[PDB]
Amino acid sequence: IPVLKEETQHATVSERVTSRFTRSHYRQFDLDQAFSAKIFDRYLNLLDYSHNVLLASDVEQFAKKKTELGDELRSGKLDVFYDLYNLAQKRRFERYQYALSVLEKPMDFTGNDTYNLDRSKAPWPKNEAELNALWDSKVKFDELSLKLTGKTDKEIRETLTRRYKFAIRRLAQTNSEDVFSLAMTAFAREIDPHTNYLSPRNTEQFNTEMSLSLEGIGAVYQMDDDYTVINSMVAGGPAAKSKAISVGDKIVGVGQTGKPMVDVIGWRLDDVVALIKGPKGSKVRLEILPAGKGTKTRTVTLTRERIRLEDRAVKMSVKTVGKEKVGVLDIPGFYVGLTDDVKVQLQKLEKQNVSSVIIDLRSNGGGALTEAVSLSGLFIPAGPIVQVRDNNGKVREDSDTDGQVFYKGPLVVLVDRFSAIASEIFAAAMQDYGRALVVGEPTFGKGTVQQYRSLNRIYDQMLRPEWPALGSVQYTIQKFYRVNGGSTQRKGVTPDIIMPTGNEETETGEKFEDNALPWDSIDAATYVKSGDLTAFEPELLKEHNARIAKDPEFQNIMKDIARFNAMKDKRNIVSLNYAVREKENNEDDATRLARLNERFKREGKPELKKLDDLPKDYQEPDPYLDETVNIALDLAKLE
Repeated sequence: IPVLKEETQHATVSERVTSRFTRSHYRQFDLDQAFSAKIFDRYLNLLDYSHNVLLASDVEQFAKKKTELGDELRSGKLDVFYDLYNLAQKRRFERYQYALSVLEKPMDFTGNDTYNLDRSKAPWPKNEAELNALWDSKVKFDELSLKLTGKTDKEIRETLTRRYKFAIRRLAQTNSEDVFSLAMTAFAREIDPHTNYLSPRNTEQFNTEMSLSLEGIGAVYQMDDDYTVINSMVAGGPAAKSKAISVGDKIVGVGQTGKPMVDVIGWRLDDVVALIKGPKGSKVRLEILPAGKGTKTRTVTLTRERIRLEDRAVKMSVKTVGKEKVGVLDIPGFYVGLTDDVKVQLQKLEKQNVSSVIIDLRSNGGGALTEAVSLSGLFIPAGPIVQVRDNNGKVREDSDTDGQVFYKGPLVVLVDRFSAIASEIFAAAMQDYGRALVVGEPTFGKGTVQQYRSLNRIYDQMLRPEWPALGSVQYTIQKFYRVNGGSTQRKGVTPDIIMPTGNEETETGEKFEDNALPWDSIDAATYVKSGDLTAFEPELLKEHNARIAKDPEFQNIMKDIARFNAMKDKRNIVSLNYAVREKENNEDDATRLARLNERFKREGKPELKKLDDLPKDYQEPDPYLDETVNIALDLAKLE
């Protein structure tokens, strides 16, 4: 395999990269030895997430000088990363040699053995034997996954073999930029988890340009390990519009109209992503493992489009209970024109004489801070909305100037785990003004913005035919603050009323993220509260808690939360006993089929004969919305 080598331009990029982070990142940090040490470890974990490749012998050879990397990045002298990447690429190959062998060996799932899915805290293997034991276990796990999939012994040995060959092929497919990226990745993600190095565009982009404006599914992908994951969906992109794939789901397989389905376990991110993308109005076939460690996969077929703005658009509806009326705005995202679209929706809402109005920001990871401000100000007359703090410690206060409220009546803002930024600042501000009730779950808590700078400076193509282009940096320039003076960072907005889901722990939120910047305050801005809704909390809670206690969906929701607690201590570990696993799957299905048919009883639908039979258009009801409509009407009555 051609040995990977830093390219000439890399030197300067490193210098330029290090400049910007060191000096201009929101976070005032010391790129000292200690900092360097942590990077080193972070890089190691990139090379070998699973700590089942590198030999402990190898590790210390590089580890003894982990404090050098500060100066190394500054002087653009990066061979330490490259030598260690070239190692651990060598060793990765040793693994695949072994693993192919073990496929041949006959295998039985009769024994009571187990598999741990998190070796991130594990010991670095000490010797050949230990490697072979760990790799034996990986192969056994893969064979079983496919047996439970429903593949035959033969095709299991064939399909695993294919994957491992591609891993070897890939090993040689990678290149200098791939290494360098990864070095930057180690540096970037040690300042905070939203700082990034974005590699330049290659030939492949050029063909995108000869190709159309513009070709994707509006999901933002990254990678932990062998497995690709979704962090973000773009509002009104087909991913989001399908409502099938979600945040956190792992992608395992992609396909086209003619061709059979293609395994993407253990890839380079670029390669998985490339396979997805297609000419507009195309289709693509997608295969996902929901959440984590479900061990069951579903298929999602994406009508490839390019974002229709009416998919992007605010959607208005009017719910009714008895004779009472509740305007509902689903606002997908904080799009330009939101506040104007909203003003027009308020027009229809006054025709219909609604007694209260829900703003539904659920799974709305933001958009324009501009629009967030405008909207806040439709419900408060004039006043500050948000405090913006920059990479100089300077504070800007963004405010509404209308001395007008376009809608005066009660207001609920409904938020969840995945509500973010503009949603959070609007939700925060509605709380701080005591102008609305918040309902749902703790919000994501992303309280910072980033920006891109190009690494290209104007003189590069007068003084070079280096035209390899340089990449960009993306990094924290601002932290957002409430008008109460708390940041939304890590805590987000905590609703007045927590729906059942929000009373537990979770995998997700800015707070659970690797090295997220900590919560803090600044001094409260000066505002004119629009009312006080603390009087109303106990009767609101009392009736809310009562209603959902008698409610089938909330009852079911509770059990699945209770069950989650009861069994979640045993998540990391899976049985390698085939029949246990098949029984786990079978017990799932029974639970599921019973729960759906129960629903259909109450909905007056004909009951399901099998779970096999669920139509692939099938949508869940919305317990939270229904209940929030109720809370909204209570609130209207209370005033």
